Amino acid sequence: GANPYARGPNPTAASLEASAGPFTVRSFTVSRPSGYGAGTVYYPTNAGGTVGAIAIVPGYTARQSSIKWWGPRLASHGFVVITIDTNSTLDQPESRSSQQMAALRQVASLNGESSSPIYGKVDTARMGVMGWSMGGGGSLISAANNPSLKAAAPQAPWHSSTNFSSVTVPTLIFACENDSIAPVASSALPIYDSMSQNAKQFLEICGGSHSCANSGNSNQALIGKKGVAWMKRFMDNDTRYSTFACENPNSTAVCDFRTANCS
Repeated sequence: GANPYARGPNPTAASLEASAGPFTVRSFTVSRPSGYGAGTVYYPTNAGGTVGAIAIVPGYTARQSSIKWWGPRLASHGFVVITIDTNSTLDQPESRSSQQMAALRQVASLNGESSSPIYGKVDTARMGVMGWSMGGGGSLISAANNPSLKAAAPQAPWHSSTNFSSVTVPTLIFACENDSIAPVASSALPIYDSMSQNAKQFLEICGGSHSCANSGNSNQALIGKKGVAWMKRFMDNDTRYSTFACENPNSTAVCDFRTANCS
């Protein structure tokens, strides 16, 4: 019958393009980070049920600031979101993936800690991974190693290998057309093309620098719609979001769009 994981009102373009979803958001600093440098947890105060958890990792040299805007944007649509700082700003993708999974583990721990603001708010069986550049490569390694993850949505990803043919997790890749750090043609697009077994999507922002999906970007309506739609469709099995998740947004800001096995 009814999808037990469906949360919130039926979506519209307007509701997904808005700065905030329907739920009220609060946040806290993780008091004793377990396996990573630091974290901020964003959560809805008024979802009508337990929600999935998403862990988000920055790029090389970067901090939570670069990725922070996802915390409220996703949590306001019914997710617990942890943004991390890595143990070192100079950690590489494999380390970033371990730390991302350690952050998801700690959100699972906090869900069982009666003093935590997220006590009983998380469905620890439903998790997703996001991140920028080496933190995006780390997200893809997390998905490859942990195929029970329900969705991945890295941005301007990079890894030392572009072969993610093992990934069976639904994966949306955000890319930035004018990326000079991890050029689309040598990084994000090969990574996308490698993935044969999954629902997948490629969305490249016109004229975007390497930071085109970071906090402060000028395309939050489109990028936030797609990220929330992908996570709703695949972490919540919420087919109300199937068309938003799978469609070509046919948008001025989109300079490359691909998708496969999307429903």
